[PDB]
Amino acid sequence: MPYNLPLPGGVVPRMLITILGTVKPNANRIALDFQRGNDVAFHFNPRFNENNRRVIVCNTKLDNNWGREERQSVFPFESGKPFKIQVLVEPDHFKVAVNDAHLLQYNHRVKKLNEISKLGISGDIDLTSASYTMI
Repeated sequence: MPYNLPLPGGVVPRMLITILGTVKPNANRIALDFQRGNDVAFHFNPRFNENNRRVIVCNTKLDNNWGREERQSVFPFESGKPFKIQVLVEPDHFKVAVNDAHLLQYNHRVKKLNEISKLGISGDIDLTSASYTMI
């Protein structure tokens, strides 16, 4: 359920990425994957139903293996509703806000941000736009 947003020059501090769209009806998941070669530097994964609980799972994949998951229960998404995801890149973490409200922070595990060349956007959503700017 994939679209790739190329990031020429890679990820860099002050980069602000915005993803606008609408969650599909009866959604099961959404996923944003910042990729560095074969690795996934930052996986942002809202799960609409994990054992009857909503949860946002964040993680990193190195050497074909997922690491320690960071889980957040605050879940602002809703099936059939429009959403806005903003990811602000800082030197020490990815700062994520949904619908103009801070949601979570993910400390960098993959350190060479310049090598993170693209953001994969997938899941049960109708993607309107994916873009970025420098603040």
